[PDB]
Amino acid sequence: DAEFRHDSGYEVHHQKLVFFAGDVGSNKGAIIGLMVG
Amino acid sequence: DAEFRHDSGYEVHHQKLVFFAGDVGSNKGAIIGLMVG
Amino acid sequence: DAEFRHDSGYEVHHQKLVFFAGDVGSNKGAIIGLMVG
Amino acid sequence: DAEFRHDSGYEVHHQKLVFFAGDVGSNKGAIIGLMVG
Amino acid sequence: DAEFRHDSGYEVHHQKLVFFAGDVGSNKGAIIGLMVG
Amino acid sequence: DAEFRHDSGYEVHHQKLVFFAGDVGSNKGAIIGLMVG
Repeated sequence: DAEFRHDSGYEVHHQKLVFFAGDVGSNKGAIIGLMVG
Repeated sequence: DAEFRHDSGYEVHHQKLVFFAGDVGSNKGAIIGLMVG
Repeated sequence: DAEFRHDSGYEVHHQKLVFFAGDVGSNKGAIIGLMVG
Repeated sequence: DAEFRHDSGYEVHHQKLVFFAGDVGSNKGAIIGLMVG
Repeated sequence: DAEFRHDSGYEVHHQKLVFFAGDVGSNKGAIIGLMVG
Repeated sequence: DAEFRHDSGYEVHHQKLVFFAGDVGSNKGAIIGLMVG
């Protein structure tokens, strides 16, 4: 009687003034904050 | 009697002044904040 | 008597002044904040 | 005289017998191949 | 006279018998190949 | 006269019998190949 189990568990985030936040994987692009000429 | 289980679990986010937020996977593009000429 | 279960769980988001927010997968485009000439 | 340019470029994919393929932002779910009881 | 440029460039993929392939941002889930009871 | 440039460059991939392939940001889950009871 093979039992299995998993739990990705409890998280919590409190953020403020955050230009970017999260997970990406691949970026061939340009996550620019501000350009000027 | 093979039992299984999973739980992606409890989360919470409190954000403010956040130009971008979340998950992407792939970006071949251009996540620009501001361009000027 | 094989039991299974899943729960994608409880979330909550409170946001303000957020140019973009959410999940994308693929971007071949251009998520521009502001262009000027 | 401000020139810009971008090119997400040229790609090619040849696949076979591929249970899943592509880009995902977030998965709180269960991309299972096969369950049995 | 401010010039800019970008090029995410030229790619090629040839695959076969690939249970999963691509880019992921976040997985709170379960990308299982095969479960049995 | 401020010039800039970028080039994410030229790539090539030739694969076969590859259970998983690509880029991941976060995994709180379970990228299992095969479970048995």
